[PDB]
This record gives sequence, C-alpha cells and structure tokens, in this order.
Amino acid sequence: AGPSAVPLGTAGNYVILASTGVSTVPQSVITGAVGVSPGTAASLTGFSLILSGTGTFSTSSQVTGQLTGADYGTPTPSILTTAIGDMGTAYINAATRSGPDFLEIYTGALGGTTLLPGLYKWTSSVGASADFTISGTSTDTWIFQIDGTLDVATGKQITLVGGAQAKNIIWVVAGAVNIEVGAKFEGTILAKTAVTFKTGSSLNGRILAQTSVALQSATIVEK
Repeated sequence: AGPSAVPLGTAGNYVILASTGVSTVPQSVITGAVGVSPGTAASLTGFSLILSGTGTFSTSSQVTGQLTGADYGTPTPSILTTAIGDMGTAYINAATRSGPDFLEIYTGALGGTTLLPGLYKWTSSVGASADFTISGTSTDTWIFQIDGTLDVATGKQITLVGGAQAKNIIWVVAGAVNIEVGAKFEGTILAKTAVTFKTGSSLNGRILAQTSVALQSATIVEK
C-alpha cells in the first residue's frame, strides 16, 4: 500500500548530501556517507576532517563512513555532481506526484496522529507538537508533500509501527525543516531550504538538501 517508491539514484548512497554546506556542533554521531557539492570540503564544518591517503575522501570521529566534497581528488567531484543531479531529480519526482490519498489532513498538525500508507499533500506548513506514529507493513510506502515548513517540537518523536521502515518514507519539503532539541524523526528528507537538527535530535533516514544542513550533536542513522 502507498505510492510507488521515489528513485533516489546515487543520492541514495549518502546519509547526508548537501549543496552549500554541512555543519556540526560536536559530537554528532552519523552513520553513512556525507557529501557536499558544489560546496567544497571547506563547507563541511565542525568535523575535524582527516584527509585520506588517496586524497579522494576524508574521515571524522563524527561519521562512520566517508566524507566527500567537490575539491577532492578525481573521481570524487564527478561522483558528487551526479549525486546532486540525482537529488534534484528525486525532489521533482516526489513533488510532482498526483492523486493524494490525504489532502490537508489535520491541517498539518500531526501531533497525536497515526499516518497510514499513502501520498499526502499539504499546501500549509506541517509539524508536530506531540509524539505521532507511522503505521504500515515492511513494504508499504509514504510520500509527504509539504509546501510550507516542517518542524517537530522539542523532545517529540515519530515512532514506526506495524513493520513500517524508514527507507520507505519520503518527506519532500519546500520550506525550512527544523527538528528541535531532542526530537526524533524518521525517513528520507528531500529539502529545498535549510535543514536543522538541533541538540541531541535524531534521524533514522537520510537528508538530501539542496542548500545546507546544520547538525547540533545529532544522531543521524542511514536508512
């Protein structure tokens, strides 16, 4: 049940892919690859990067995985350019889905709700002032199309139930994404505007941002 999956292409090789930068207030705990392009590795800030012996990637205590930027040795820049293209394609693919199952549901106020599989569209902002739930099987899918901002209030969380998997959840969001202190989020975020995960928040998912990503001691686990 739910919409056909959104193709991520090689953007699905990254836990965080950005264009203008990724910052961290230490200590974030990120599992998966972190890439930026056309930003250079100088736009990866707060990571205390160690350049690899091949000059093609770097490492950080904050990342289990490789970091890459547009100024690393070949073939890294070409790989990143392709991934950025794939992110842009994924955003358009997700954003242009039609025939929503749910339109303006809850006026975008998701606290206390359970979200069944489907395509959702809001012309408003969307957020959660209380914990909420995503419920479906291991093969069901969700696409959440948000024209406004997306936010989760401090300390609040999304829980997956029923078998639902974060890899099968997409948020495609035009406005800023703000995940407050200690909140916990799930799914792949396709963002056009800045994405911020504030102190001690977490994501089981992926961040594919066309501008910047700002982390504050966040736990970001690739799904």
